[PDB]
Amino acid sequence: DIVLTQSHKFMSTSVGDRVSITCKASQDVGTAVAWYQQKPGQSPKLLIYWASTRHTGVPDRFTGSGSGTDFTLTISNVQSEDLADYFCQQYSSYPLTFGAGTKLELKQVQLQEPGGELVRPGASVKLSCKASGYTFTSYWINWVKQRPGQGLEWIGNIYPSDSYTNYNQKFKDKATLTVDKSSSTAYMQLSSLTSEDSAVYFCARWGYWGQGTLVTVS
Repeated sequence: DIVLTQSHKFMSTSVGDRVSITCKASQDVGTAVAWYQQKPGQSPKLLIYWASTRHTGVPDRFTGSGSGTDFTLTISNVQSEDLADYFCQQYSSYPLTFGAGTKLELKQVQLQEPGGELVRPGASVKLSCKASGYTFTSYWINWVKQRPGQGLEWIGNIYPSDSYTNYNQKFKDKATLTVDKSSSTAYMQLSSLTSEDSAVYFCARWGYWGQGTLVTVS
């Protein structure tokens, strides 16, 4: 299990400043690291992959660097829209892991973002993730859990084309992944739910996260 440790939980900065967010793997992850930005009530947005390749769209301001065990995301001239949560991810080996995050703050209305369902302890739910606009079978689909206040946990993934599946052994007897090529819909079933299972569950594909669904157990 590869642990990713992020420097600080909170980093105060001010417009115009240079900031450096660091992440250290507890093992060599080579150059297989990505950085994500997350604004409140929003799905993570990809900023950098392969430790230093800026993703289409991302502004110059962002630079990634690092190799093997120390990684650094640097925002040159910080801007307002840069205030957000930043996450590093390792995809060298399974299970996929993430850093706890770094909220970058300084020194509005949220309604049903996302929406979900409230279920009962011991209950079981099956979430849908409908795809559109691309060949559903050619891309792996991941499921990530996000309890408020904490980081992201990779549950597992599945290759639509042949339903090949990988599970984080932590969720081995909780989750079950399936797909329906027929309608371009991936599904995930969580069983024997408990208070700890309350969170936002995202399905994601390389470079595009779903909006997630909130599951609440009470």
